[PDB]
Amino acid sequence: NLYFQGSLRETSEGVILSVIVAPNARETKIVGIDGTRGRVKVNVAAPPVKGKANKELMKFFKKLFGAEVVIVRGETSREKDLLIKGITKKEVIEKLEL
Ligand code: NA
Repeated sequence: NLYFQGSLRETSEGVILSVIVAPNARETKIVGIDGTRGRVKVNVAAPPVKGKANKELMKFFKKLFGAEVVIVRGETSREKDLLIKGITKKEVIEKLEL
């Protein structure tokens, strides 16, 4: 029963997916929804240093969506916004709900 609608918006350029990362994880994976923040809780299998969590986060979502993913907010924050270029909200929700 995970509802992603409060963590996404569809813009001129694609979809902005809003996440909150928890680093130091055994496995990169979606774990739930932070309804206070409107963000997907994502465990990231990387330490919080040297950009490594950013690289792993983008690798994971590029594979999931089959689209280019860039960080547009939160490069050095836990609360990161990911622009998935050229995609619709319907397609993103379908892939997140896998
Ligand atoms: Na929500």
